[PDB]
Amino acid sequence: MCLKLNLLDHVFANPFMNAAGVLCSTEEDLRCMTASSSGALVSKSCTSAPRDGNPEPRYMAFPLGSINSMGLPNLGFDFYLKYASDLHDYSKKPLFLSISGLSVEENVAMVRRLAPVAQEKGVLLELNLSCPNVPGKPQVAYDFEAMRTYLQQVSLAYGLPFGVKMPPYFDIAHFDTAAAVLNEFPLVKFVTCVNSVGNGLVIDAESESVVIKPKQGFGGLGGKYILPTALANVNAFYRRCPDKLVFGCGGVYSGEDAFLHILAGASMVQVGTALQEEGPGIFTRLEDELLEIMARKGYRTLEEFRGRVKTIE
Amino acid sequence: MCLKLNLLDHVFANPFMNAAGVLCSTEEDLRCMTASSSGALVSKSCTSAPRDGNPEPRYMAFPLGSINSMGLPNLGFDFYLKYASDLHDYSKKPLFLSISGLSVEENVAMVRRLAPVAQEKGVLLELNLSCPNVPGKPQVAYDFEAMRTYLQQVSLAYGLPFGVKMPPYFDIAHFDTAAAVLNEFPLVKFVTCVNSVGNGLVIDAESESVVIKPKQGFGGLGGKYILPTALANVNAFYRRCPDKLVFGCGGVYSGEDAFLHILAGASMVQVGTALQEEGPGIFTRLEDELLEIMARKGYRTLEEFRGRVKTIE
Ligand SMILES: Cc1cc2nc3c(=O)[nH]c(=O)nc-3n(C[C@H](O)[C@H](O)[C@H](O)COP(=O)(O)O)c2cc1C
Ligand SMILES: Cc1cc2nc3c(=O)[nH]c(=O)nc-3n(C[C@H](O)[C@H](O)[C@H](O)COP(=O)(O)O)c2cc1C
Ligand SMILES: COCOc1cc2ccccc2cc1CCc1c(C(=O)O)[nH]c(=O)[nH]c1=O
Ligand SMILES: COCOc1cc2ccccc2cc1CCc1c(C(=O)O)[nH]c(=O)[nH]c1=O
Repeated sequence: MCLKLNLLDHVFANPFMNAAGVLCSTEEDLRCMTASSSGALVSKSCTSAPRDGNPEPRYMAFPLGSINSMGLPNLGFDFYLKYASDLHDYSKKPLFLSISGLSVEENVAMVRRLAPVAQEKGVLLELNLSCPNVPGKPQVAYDFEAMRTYLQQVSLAYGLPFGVKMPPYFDIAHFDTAAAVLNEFPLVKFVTCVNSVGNGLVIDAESESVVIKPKQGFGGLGGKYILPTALANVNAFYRRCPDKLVFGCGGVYSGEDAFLHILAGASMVQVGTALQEEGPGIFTRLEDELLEIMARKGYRTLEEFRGRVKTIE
Repeated sequence: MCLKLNLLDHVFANPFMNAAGVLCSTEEDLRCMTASSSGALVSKSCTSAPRDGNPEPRYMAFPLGSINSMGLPNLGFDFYLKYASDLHDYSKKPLFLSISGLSVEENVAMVRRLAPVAQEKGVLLELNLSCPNVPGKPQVAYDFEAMRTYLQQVSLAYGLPFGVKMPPYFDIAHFDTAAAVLNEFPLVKFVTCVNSVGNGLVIDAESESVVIKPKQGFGGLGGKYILPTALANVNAFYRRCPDKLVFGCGGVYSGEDAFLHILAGASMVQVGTALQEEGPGIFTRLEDELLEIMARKGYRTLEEFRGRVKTIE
């Protein structure tokens, strides 16, 4: 009985990894995720220049999840490139590097310089499409013409297999359109579903106040609020993108939640809010939990049930 | 202390009502909501002809909420009109009628016939914009040119004050666009935020199966999953539509949840999932709990705190 996977020409002890933005910003964080029993890690989404991000408080969590408007704080691309090229021990586990440029030009600039390190060291690019572009325009992946533009330029500029991080969608015609766009690009070998549920608003009854400072309290939602939405996106893309891998992300607190993601079609399973809250010991719990479920059901490997969610008659 | 209010030229004992679709489809349902402690009721969204709806199972509920793909089962427009015209006791509470035609032409033919009963009896129109139009393309409220057409044609055909039931949005540019469309229509006097969170997927770990039969298990989410999304939509529209009222719908299980919707800006508060699960006794509990939070805070009226959610710095 085993959780091992091999994909994108890499071998993974198990399917768990942090979600981008959680426990991945500093060298300390990245060493910690490397020391964990995660099967991989992803570095904090970066921009060309380092960023302080938004004023605090900018993340808060609660029993059913989290809200954030961090504002892409990060050490800058040069830092994460260096971590990939000189500091990361790939004998431990593979490394994804998330990039989240604020324009298509910024992303092109970073991927041209990532390419030789990716070729040589085997670092895997996760391009964040759930990302602002022009203010007053929708985020990139809710603007299908900008999304096409971004994947065209990055495919050209990078020339290597990469993956994309997607916002949730809530309409079947949007699933149909978004997957068609992704399927235009052979180099997009994996699709991570999902980024947070956009522009939620948490209000504290006692103080009569929003809980985060930026954007009048509006921010992205993660955690238990978003699991069914995350499962639907994973399955929607799994069913529409047969030639690509789908990584699952949203509401994983338990091996049973990871189990559902994998039945929906997930290959890797990312952990954001639950990992922020519980810390990296979560990965041993999740592995034990999923293995216990597999044993009860008589499944010996992930491929025996990946994508095998049943529908009704 | 009593929670009485007046709006749209009608008097309400309190700000609670059922959400459209819940406990509102048959004459029995409607009479049951009328006998409840609710401030108002809305009928099931209707089409010109009666509809059986989608295959069962089509609704399921769980600790954190519900998923449904009911498929607009209803007794048809002639039935709801006759309930509004001959059967409802307006001395008991106001009545809203929800219209959800599958084309713009369907909605115009229904509102033309509704207008004289509205004039004569005071029944209030809630137009459902979270409704498909054409297969292959997005639901109406996610296609702003089609939304504008529906509002233009309906305002012309109906010619009296009405309201709109909106899907959640998740992107600020989309709030800006949707609210500017609605503000083009002086007759749209209320906006109900929000309809269910579209196309989630619930999977049962034991059976490895989705839980509703239609659409391969995909359906709208309500309940606790959706409260911060509903609060964000209530507030976003409240800030953008100073000349309209905003009705809150989504994730109300408690008087505290109703408190948060009103702080966000809600005038009326609709109850779907919680009502489906608890039954119409819920309205007494909600009233008592809201009154209790008001007492503890020293609020004497809803108006003292409606829309008064505090931001940080
Ligand atoms: C504090 C915080 C920071 C995040 N930063 C990023 C980021 O930089 N890039 C990114 O793609 N997603 C980011 N996310 C999104 C998560 O990676 C994830 O998609 C979302 O939280 C849903 O997963 P969850 O339900 O496990 O939290 C962030 C989430 C949180 C809570
Ligand atoms: C079983 C079911 C049937 C529904 N039918 C309708 C409908 O006919 N029209 C409508 O505008 N919304 C309909 N809804 C949406 C609710 O009115 C409401 O917007 C949604 O459930 C979110 O509220 P809640 O969190 O309190 O459930 C329905 C919801 C449920 C659960
Ligand atoms: C459009 O989705 C929100 O994500 C962002 C919001 C930003 C707001 C101001 C400046 C930069 C922003 C960057 C992002 C993308 C980074 C990101 C963040 C974040 O850094 O705020 N939080 C998430 O939940 N997901 C993300 O993908
Ligand atoms: C736009 O998707 C949610 O609403 C509907 C979905 C339907 C699917 C197939 C056929 C008709 C549909 C009609 C609607 C509108 C009625 C409705 C329903 C419903 O009757 O399925 N459920 C909701 O949660 N909200 C609604 O507004």
